Order: sequence, then C-alpha cells, then structure tokens
Amino acid sequence: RTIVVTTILESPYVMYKKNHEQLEGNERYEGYCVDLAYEIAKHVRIKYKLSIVGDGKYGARDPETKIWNGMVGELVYGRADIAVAPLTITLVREEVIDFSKPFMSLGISIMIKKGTPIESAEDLAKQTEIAYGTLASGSTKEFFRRSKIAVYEKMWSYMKSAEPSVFTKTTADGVARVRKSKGKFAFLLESTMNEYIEQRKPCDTMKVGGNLDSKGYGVATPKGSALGNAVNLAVLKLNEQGLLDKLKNKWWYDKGEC
Amino acid sequence: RTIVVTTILESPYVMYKKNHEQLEGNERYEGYCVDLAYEIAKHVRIKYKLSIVGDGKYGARDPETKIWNGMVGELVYGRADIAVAPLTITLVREEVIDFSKPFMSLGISIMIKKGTPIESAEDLAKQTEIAYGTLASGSTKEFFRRSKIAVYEKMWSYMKSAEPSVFTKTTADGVARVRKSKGKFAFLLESTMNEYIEQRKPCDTMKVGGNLDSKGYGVATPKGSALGNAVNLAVLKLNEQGLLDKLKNKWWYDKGEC
Ligand SMILES: N[C@@H](CCC(=O)O)C(=O)O
Ligand SMILES: N[C@@H](CCC(=O)O)C(=O)O
Ligand SMILES: [Zn+2]
Ligand SMILES: [Zn+2]
Ligand SMILES: [Zn+2]
Ligand SMILES: [Zn+2]
Repeated sequence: RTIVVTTILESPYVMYKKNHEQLEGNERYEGYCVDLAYEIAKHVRIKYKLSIVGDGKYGARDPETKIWNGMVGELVYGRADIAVAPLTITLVREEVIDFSKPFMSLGISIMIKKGTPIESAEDLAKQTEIAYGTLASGSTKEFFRRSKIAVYEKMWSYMKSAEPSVFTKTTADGVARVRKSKGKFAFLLESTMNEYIEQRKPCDTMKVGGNLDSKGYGVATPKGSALGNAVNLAVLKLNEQGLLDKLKNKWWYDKGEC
Repeated sequence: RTIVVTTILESPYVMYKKNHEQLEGNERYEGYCVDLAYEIAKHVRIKYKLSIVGDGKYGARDPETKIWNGMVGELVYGRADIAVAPLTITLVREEVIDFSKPFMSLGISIMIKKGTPIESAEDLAKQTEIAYGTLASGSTKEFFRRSKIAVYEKMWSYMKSAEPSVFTKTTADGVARVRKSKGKFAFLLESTMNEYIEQRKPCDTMKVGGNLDSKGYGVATPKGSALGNAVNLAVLKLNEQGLLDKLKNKWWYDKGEC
C-alpha cells in the first residue's frame, strides 16, 4: 500500500537533515521536493516512501543496450511509482513515462564567476580562453547534442572534444569548478539551480544573459498509472493556491545569503 | 481507521493558518501541537484527523451532573481517540484518562504589566489595589480552589468574590485585561503561556517571581486505549532526540518579537 517515490539528492530539492543518522524513512531528508512529495501525498491520499535513485541519475536511454537509467528507469521498470524531483519534461521521456503539468518553469542558463567577460552563449561559442561544460548526463547535455542551431552546434563540437573533460558528474562539482577556476570555466545548467547558487555564500557566481530555452519540471509516473490524474490535479491546485510559489521562496530566497 | 485527535485553539499550540478558508482538514491549522500531533502520528503509525474541541474547554467534571466537559470529556465519552494539547497532568484527570509522560514542563506563574509593584503571590495576597484572576476554568483555577496553604486560600477567597469578576474565558482575554488595566490587573496562568506572551509585541508584560508549582502537559488517551503505550514511547523518543526542544524554540523564541 506504500507508494515508492523516487528522487535525487540535489540542493535545495532534496538534502539530508543534520541528524539523519538517528532518523529513519522520510524524516532523513528535507528540501523543496521533500515538501512537494508530502503535499502531493496529502492531496492524492496515499502513504509513501522516499527512495533516492541508486545511480544518482536523472534519466537517459543507453544507445547500446536500450536500457533506461536514473529516475526515468526506476519508473519504466516498475521499481518506483512516482518521481518527485527536478526532472525535466522532454520529448524522449514523454515517449516512455507520463508527466504532470509543470510545477516549476525554467530554462538553460549560464553560470560565471563574477567578473568573467561573457554575456551570452554567442560570447562563449566564439572564444576558447574560457572553458565551458554541462552535467555529464541530463537534459542540458542533450539540448546541445541535439541542436541544429549554428551557435549551439559549435558549442557541442567544442564540449565533446575539450580536455580536460568539461563534463561534470554533479551540479555541485560544476559549481565548485566555476568557483575554483579564476574565471576560466563557465557552467551551463538550469536557471533554477543557477538562481539558487547565486543566493549562497561566498556569493561569487552569477547568472548571465537570457535563458536558452523554456521548459518545466513535472512530477512523473509510469505510463498508464492510476495515480497520474490525481497527481496532475494536485499540482494544479498547489499552483493555483500559491503553495508552489511559497515553497520556492522558502528554499531559494527566504534563506538567502547574499 | 482515522484516529480523531482533539485539541484546543490556544496560541502558539494551535492556530488557524492565514488562508484556512481554502484549506481542508489538518492543513487549516498550525502551531506547536499541530507539529507534535504530526510527529506522534508518524511514529505511532496512524492516520489522524484534528478536531477542535466544540466547547473550547480543557476538562472538568460538573459537580451536579457528574459530566466531564472539554477535551477530557471528548476522551471519556469516546468522541476522540487522543488529545494533543497543553492539557495539564492532574490527579482528578488521571483518575479517568491516561497521560503520556510530560512533553513540556511548567508551573503556575504571575503575569503583570511592566512596572506593576508585585514580585510574588504573597505580594498579591496582601493587597487589594491590584486585582488578579485566572482562566474561568482549568487546572490553574483548581489549584487555588483546592489549596490549603494560607496564602493561596486567601487568594481564592478574594478571587471567588471579586467584582467585576476576575475570571476570564480565554487566555487571550486575560492577557488583554493585563494590557488594558494600567497595572491594576495581574493574571495567574501557566509559565508556558506567560513566556510566550512575554516575547510578543507590544512587549509590555512580564513573568514575575518563581512558579507556584511544578507539573507537565501530557498527550492523553482513554483509559485502556491500545495506543497509550506507543504514544508514550513516541513522546520519550521525541524528547531524547531533541525534537521537543526544537519545537519549543520554533514557536516561542525563534519567532520572538521583543
Ligand atoms: N533537470 C535535468 C538535469 C539537470 C541538467 O540537465 O542540467 C534533467 O531532468 O535531466
Ligand atoms: N493547561 C490548563 C489550562 C490553562 C490554565 O488552567 O491556566 C489545563 O489543562 O486545564
Ligand atoms: Zn548518512
Ligand atoms: Zn496542501
Ligand atoms: Zn474560518
Ligand atoms: Zn520524528
């Protein structure tokens, strides 16, 4: 009777509490998505157990074995019932799983160390002094791999061959690299993560330029799940009653440090 | 399958949320006891529904009809399964219901408007310029009614006959009366409520002297309930893991205004 909710350790969506060692189950974790999962489960009327995705990935299909990994894989293969995470709504995923209407809007964005002479993707593409990269897996990397726009094709060509590799395993690693590189590394990531980091000490990063696209995160379920409808209606209610905005303020801005 | 939890509207234990009009069920309320009920239900493993006691009372037995009113009555007559509230552990109640070990320690205390020339119960008892009273019903009034200590007998004799009546219907009314009386009214109430008000604007009240007694609030259940053991063990765990102290800080001090 207990619904398995897959999620991913990513600040400020899901994080361990300070004393998690003496805590069990859902209590171990806190964050925006922990709060959102509680709200969904309240309104859908289900008991639930949070489960951190074993492989720490969002979800992509292996071109060789055709196997889905990450949170998407957990849903595809029936190991989880719902995903509550900053999981981007994309065509290739919508082909295999279902998504609620968006609970958060975002776009791909550029993170620089303050003072770096870059104001747009065009600025990055036309030079080589400042390296740039994305998460080693995820919808951002796929944006560049799949683009047919000249500027982004140029960026993908550079990123694919750059050494040392410009691809990072986690968002935190990419951020660390921006901070430690004296302005010679810029990180391509979602505007939501960018905005969060901008409000954290040492306050040495910034989001520059407009977003490169417009999309959203959705709460995901397996195709044909009997929970899809109620989850979607819950998300819409939470939006219209101002909860989603409240939670965004709680985890991004109310706690700000800059 | 849903356990009925009786409680009482008393700040900061239980209060309506700003938007309660668009909210249903437990979501309507917030406060220390709302948080405590959630924690108890999590650890005891039950679904639950908060229910504000209809008559707004804590619990006393009518000397005429022998009927128990308030939250105690809800438990005695089977209309609620648990009470989570600032309900004082007393002999006469322990005769009819069960209580967990204390989740909060307290004592009877004196609230004055700042500048009032009173430092103890003795100071109040020996004069008449400054009126004083208690909640019109509850364990504090019963303390004075039942005492055989000369000072408290003197106070009860005064309070019983004073006009205009010195007894108030709610804690809030007693507080208002202290604030509006230019130092000519002092209010006898539990140290917990006193400490809370002391940290609220206009910051014009204070707790004076030591406490008159030492007791505790407990989570209550009907005699012989199958939930009594697990509730008691939950309360002890919450105490030992520092949750109770955290919640006290959250609702009394972290939000302070003085
Ligand atoms: N939200 C992305 C992960 C982060 C990124 O790609 O930058 C996804 O669902 O794959
Ligand atoms: N906690 C008290 C109510 C407040 C008071 O008596 O001052 C009771 O359980 O009756
Ligand atoms: Zn750990
Ligand atoms: Zn809600
Ligand atoms: Zn109302
Ligand atoms: Zn707990």
